[PDB]
Amino acid sequence: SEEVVIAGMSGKLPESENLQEFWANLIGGVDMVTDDDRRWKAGLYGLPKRSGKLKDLSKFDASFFGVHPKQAHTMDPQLRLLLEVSYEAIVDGGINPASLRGTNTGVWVGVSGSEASEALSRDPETLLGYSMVGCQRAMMANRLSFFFDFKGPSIALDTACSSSLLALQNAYQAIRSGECPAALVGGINLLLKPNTSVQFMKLGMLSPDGTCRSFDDSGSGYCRSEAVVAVLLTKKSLARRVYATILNAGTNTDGSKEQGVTFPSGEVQEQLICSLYQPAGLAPESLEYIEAHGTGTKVGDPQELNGITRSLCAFRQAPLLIGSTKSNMGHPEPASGLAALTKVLLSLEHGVWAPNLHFHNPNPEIPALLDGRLQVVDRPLPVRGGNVGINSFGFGGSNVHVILQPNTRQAPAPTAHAALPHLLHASGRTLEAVQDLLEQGRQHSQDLAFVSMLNDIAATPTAAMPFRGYTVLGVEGRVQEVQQVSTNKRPLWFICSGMGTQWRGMGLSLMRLDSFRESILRSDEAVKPLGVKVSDLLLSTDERTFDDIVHAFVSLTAIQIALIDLLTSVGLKPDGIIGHSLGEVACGYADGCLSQREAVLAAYWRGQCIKDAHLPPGSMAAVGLSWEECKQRCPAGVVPACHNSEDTVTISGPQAAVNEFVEQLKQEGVFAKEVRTGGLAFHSYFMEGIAPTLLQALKKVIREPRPRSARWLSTSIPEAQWQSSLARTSSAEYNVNNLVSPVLFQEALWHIPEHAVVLEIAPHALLQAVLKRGVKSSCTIIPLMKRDHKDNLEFFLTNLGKVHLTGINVNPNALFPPVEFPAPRGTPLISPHIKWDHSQTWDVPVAEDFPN
Amino acid sequence: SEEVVIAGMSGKLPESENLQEFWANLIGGVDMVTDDDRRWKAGLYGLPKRSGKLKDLSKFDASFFGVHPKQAHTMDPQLRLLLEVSYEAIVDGGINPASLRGTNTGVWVGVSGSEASEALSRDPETLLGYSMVGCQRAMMANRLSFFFDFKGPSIALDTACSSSLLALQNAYQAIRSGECPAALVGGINLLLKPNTSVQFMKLGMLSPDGTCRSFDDSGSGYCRSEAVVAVLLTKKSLARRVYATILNAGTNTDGSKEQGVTFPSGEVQEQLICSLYQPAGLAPESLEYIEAHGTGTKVGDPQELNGITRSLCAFRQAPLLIGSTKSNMGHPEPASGLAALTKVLLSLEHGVWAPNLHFHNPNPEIPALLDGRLQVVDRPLPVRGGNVGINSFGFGGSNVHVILQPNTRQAPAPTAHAALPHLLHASGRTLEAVQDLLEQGRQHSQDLAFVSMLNDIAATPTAAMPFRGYTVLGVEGRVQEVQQVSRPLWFICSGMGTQWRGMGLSLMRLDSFRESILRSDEAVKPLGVKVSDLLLSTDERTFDDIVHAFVSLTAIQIALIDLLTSVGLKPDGIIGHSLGEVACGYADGCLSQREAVLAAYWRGQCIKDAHLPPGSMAAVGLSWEECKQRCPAGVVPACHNSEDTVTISGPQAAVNEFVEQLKQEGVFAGGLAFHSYFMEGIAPTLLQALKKVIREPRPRSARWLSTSIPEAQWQSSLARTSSAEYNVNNLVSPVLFQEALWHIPEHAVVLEIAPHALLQAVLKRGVKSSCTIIPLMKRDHKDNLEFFLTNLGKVHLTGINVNPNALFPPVEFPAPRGTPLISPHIKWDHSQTWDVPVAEDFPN
Repeated sequence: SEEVVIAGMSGKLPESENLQEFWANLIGGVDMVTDDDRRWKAGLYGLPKRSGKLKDLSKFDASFFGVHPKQAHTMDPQLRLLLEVSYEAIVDGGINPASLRGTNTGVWVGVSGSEASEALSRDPETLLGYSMVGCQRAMMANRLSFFFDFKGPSIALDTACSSSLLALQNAYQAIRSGECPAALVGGINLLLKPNTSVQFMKLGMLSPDGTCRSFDDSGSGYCRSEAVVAVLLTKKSLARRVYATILNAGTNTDGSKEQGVTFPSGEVQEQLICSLYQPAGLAPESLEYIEAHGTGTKVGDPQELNGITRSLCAFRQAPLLIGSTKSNMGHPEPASGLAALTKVLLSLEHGVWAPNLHFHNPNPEIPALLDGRLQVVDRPLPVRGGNVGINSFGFGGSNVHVILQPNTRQAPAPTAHAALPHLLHASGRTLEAVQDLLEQGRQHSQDLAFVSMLNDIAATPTAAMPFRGYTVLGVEGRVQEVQQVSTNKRPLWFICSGMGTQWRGMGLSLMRLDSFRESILRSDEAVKPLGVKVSDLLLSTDERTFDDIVHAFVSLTAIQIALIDLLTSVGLKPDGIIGHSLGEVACGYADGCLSQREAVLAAYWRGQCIKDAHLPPGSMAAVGLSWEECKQRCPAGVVPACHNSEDTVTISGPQAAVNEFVEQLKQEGVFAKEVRTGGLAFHSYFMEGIAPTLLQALKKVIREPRPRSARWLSTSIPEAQWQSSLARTSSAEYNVNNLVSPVLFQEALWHIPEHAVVLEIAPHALLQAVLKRGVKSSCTIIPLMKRDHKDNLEFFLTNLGKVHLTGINVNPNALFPPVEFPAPRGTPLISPHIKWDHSQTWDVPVAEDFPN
Repeated sequence: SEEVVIAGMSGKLPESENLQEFWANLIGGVDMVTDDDRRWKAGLYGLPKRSGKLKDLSKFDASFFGVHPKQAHTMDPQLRLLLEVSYEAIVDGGINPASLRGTNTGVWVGVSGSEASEALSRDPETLLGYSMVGCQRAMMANRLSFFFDFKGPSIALDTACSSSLLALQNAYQAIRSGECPAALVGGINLLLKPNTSVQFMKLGMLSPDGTCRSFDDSGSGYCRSEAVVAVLLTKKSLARRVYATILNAGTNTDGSKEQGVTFPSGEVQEQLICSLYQPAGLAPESLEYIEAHGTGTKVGDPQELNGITRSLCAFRQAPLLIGSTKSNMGHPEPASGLAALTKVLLSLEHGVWAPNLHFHNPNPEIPALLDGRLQVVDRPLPVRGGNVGINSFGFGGSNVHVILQPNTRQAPAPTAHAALPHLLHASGRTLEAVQDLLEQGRQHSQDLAFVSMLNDIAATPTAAMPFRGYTVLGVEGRVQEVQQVSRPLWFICSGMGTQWRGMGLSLMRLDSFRESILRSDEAVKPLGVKVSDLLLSTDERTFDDIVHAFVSLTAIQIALIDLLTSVGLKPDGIIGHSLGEVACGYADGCLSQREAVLAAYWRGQCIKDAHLPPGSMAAVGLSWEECKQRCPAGVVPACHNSEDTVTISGPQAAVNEFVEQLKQEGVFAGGLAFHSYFMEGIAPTLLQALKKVIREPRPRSARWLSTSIPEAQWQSSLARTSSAEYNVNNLVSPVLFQEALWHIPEHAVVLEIAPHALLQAVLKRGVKSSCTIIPLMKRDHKDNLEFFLTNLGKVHLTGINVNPNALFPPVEFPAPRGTPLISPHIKWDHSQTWDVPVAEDFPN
């Protein structure tokens, strides 16, 4: 008792480079069996000219999989292709492979041949030991387990034609029982060695026409085909996409039979099917369609379909639809079951059954074809609803049957939170890969499940996926950016900005996000008793509301908090924090020293204690000279107040010297403008008359001071006394000290390391210009809001995408209400849009590499 | 929740044609790795000269397995050997494979190579399609499922070196969960293609010295070896033998590793082990011994043993014994786990751990070897008791661990009545096969569990096993007979003249016989007599009384029929001589035991009450026809025994004097004259008593041929049932015996059911020479239990199955530990010689 779902799929089939191409051929009625000379001179040794073949075996993004070129040239192309296809299958489910690393996830691979092994070991003189590691059959599973870090069972298995569906069944049992949370299941077959086809020809199993005429009177054997298919199974609770739910599955074996080991026993096949329906409480009446093995042999077709008649049709009012993918693409031997499973799920996802080919006259030995109890799908029929069965029977008697319940979940009805703009990330091996995924997102921008899944798979280690991109969906522009990434560790720095960042109706754009709004309404609970509401202050576009120092300090800090809350919701944890002036309050919230209440109220009283105080009329001007040069050329009573950069220093004093010894600068052509402080001289001795009343209110607010982490660098206290006990905590004392001490900003920026990402946390990104000058060129400086930007939600999103571009992972899904998985039916496939770096070309065995 | 046991095993190992030879080499410290040119010129391509190799690959009893010679020459020798070894493994468990036919028994085979496939498909012109059916890897399992008719899962699997122990673990899970009642589990590896060794050499996995120096500082890689091993798993309730109980088992995979895919992760191996002990309520303290993978590589040995140290030694007071079969015989790759499992179970069964070879200086990177937390078994150590662990780790990271609880029934399995002599059957492909099994029985004659198991496996269809044999155990003789077989079964119930003093006192030792006699007592206790008292009495005239004789003969004839039935013998034809026709009715299903015993009573009591004149009978040597003429008056032909022998009946007033007019011319020759006129005065009073006894007459089957009623009136309504009327008619009518024997077909087996086999001489003359006539008791034979047994063996010799185990109290399985192995004594017809791929069949 644990629910098992088919979550993701991918594959390569005859004439079909991915499952989109496979579908196109299926529903299009294209015969994928061909007669060219791809593997060997068609007709050689009197073999059928027709076989189902893959378009290509020579491509493999070796460096992504950690495989050096010498090892790649000696890998079974089965395995090279299965690595890609496996990755494609996992992400198709909307699951980041990283989230399964180290889990007890299993791998089962159905595989019957190792022809590359034979070829690559033919010459003792020149063969490589690596050939074993890349060709021994166990490695078809073990190398997958090695790459993905799956620590559950890792098993290669052969039951001939039933191998891959057996593999599925084994995986299903492992998940059901609780052994495994998930399973990668594979099926592979290649036609490299002609001698192999000769063996089957001499047994009389191959049709001369190279065609599986499933169910037709003129069936005379099967068509050999290739396939590489992979499917991700998970338990229901882990799944995002859900193609179908596995209701039951089992295997039996024909046993002893008078007629020989390769004569299939319809009677035992019947026993298997019977044992999985009524005994498990599942009615044959619930089936809509059964995918038969259907190899088109004189003997097997009647054994199978008659067994189906006795086990299923006999317990039914309605005709049972029946098909076989082998009619479309031939028989890929152990991969038959997964190949067929692919057709079934593709059919279900598009709402229409892909038809059989080659069905002209029913086999007269099969009563149910003649009386309509079985109805062959020879035209595209719509999917009316119901369960689906699948048979795979190996030529040594090993039988498998699985029962699927299709996922029929419909999409939600759209709501107001769906209409907001959304952010979409991608990563990739090539810029094409990223563009292709972003394009696919633009096109299905309203499918919210699809966008969630694509964001989840975008958070990938940067050495693996060196191109990244983002797009903002649901906005007038075409907002998109894509670039190559530095393999560097990129550390994350929060910068909380000070005064001068206020504006009319700031953050009203971001109240559409629930996490932002809830942070503002929580900031309201702190300052309601004191007669003010931050939401009312934001809403008010009375244009002088933020001239009041209390209105500004409280609103800036409450927003800085809401942004921090967003950044956190999205998974951004800072490596360093730095505050400028009033920013040191928000910094405390970011660091874990201050609760939201403590920070908002520290902002209130910091402003209210200035409002109530008689300080002498003072003013500040930024001036164009160094910190050191400001010591000398200042008069008395004017002091260096903010060390912004080595060019820009704010000074503070009374007008009694500030205006007149600003002109002794600006007559010598030096930069210098007054700043709108609301009439005060901050970060100077002049504020020291606030200390007693502020220190009292803040001791009633910051109950028990908590330590400041190493991550938080003070700008109030110079580096030499970071060890001091004033510095140790964010106390009432630290805060008061900030307000009277200078702002030692460039001093903290000297400590930001190479290749860092720096986020300016503030309702307008005032300090961008300073940060660029003040921190290393190798760093990337990112704003988060602009003043009077038409849409700040868009601006925030675009910049949050810019963080994804650096290499740092970001989950924008958390900004919006959670999507209810399982995803609805018909959510677009992801596997076909996964693009690899296929610039290299690897060796492939040829017919001449085998004996003759 | 379902208990899983290892029930049976067999195999072929380097230098070891069966597990007896393997054990001999193990405990004897023989290095089974060799350097001859068996597979390829030793040294070729710079390969090690040493590899572990099987003695032979060319033998396969093809016709037993239904394989035509063209298919056999193109079978992977892996599969040919695994078919034999699998059969050997199933019967080693004391299980007749027939009893698993049609069950949902599973097959899992660990296998990594199909070098025969490459060889046999090298030439398109001349290759056979059969090569696929005999070499594709799925067939290593599917052909087993096909031969044994196992309808559970049939899976061939590859995880490289861990494949066979993985296979065991998969089978274990299937039985545990209820999917399968039993599982055949296999492991196979051959060294046919040199190129394969070259690949391993270039990876740096093979030691140049061709030696697995498990745990030793001088380890430099592994020795490639061959093996073909098979083990039968069952749920506890099906098992006869129980080597061990699987307490837990699991697999994990190393996953990602900086050092590469073939660097083993001790840390992940440790995680596997940890997950199977404390979490399942099993203490590392309970382990006695751990069978390490132990391939003797610079890297792997420390990873493994250190992982063992952290997961197990750390939770222990005592040192943990450790070994590796690879030191003894090299590394047989996917078959490593089952090969090692074999050593462990053999050690447990002989009470001593086979030591490692090649262990001289501990690897210094393995702290626990230096501080004694791990103790390598480098000398034979006694088995002190405790659980056993087994590691098998494949070179691609796939790890398996199993925990075993050895069977601790040391004492024999409880039963009644062990001191009695016992009967042992065997069947075989050759006379050697039969002799070998019988010899093994003589030698362990007191091991009752062993004898039960060997009898169970002896019931095999005669076309499959054309030689048969038996031996009687626990008797002064050397009673043993063996022959080839090409047969319908006839019961003959005999009449009067078979009585004797203390008859059937020998057979009262058998519970089924005694219970039949005590049930015959319940019928005639109300009438004042006890059959058991009459038998016990060796007052030597007790059976002169007609009631005492009739009741005792018939009660015994019934007890014998009961024995024959308990043993599985159902008759194809039945024939009675005179009073025998009562017993015949019981055998046919017409008469209950009560009805038959009481019909015997009143038949005798009604004659006793009529008080008749002295009459007598003599068998004479002249035909039925000749008896009409040369008889006087008052003497008549009474019993047509053969065309030479006819019994006559009359008064002595002519019988003695007109017997001498014969026996002066050299002619062959309870006081009454039966089957004549003299008895016709009993008809009314007997017919009345028998109508009170046979309530509702039941029909006589076609199988029962009348001797009272001639063939022309078998259709009659007197003949239709065993009525009061049929019985009375028998007593007055002649006995048309030769007339019924004419109907016994060619090649029939004929059992004379009677307390003395009086009619043997007649039956030989009277039925075809092609038939086999068997007695069951003799008069005053020293031991009739012995005599019965010997003759019951003679029936097994004919081709007809017989389960003598039912004659004795049931053996309580599981069998005790140390019950001898059966697998090594199964011998095949290896007169043929099949092709084997050679080095020259592969590219160079």
